[PDB]
Amino acid sequence: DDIQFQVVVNHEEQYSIWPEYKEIPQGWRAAGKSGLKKDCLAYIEEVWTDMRPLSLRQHMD
Repeated sequence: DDIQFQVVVNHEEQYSIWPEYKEIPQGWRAAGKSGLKKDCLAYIEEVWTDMRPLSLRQHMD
């Protein structure tokens, strides 16, 4: 850690980390957490508990 990351989320409500210094790629947006890698990873673990893509949840539920 020395690099600030942002947690990013796509339209399927899947999460990744992305360096703050880079432009967020098309199809992704800020998910509401910036920080060191470990803190971003902790956040994703906290919030991503149903790992089915959103469209799969919609089809199954």
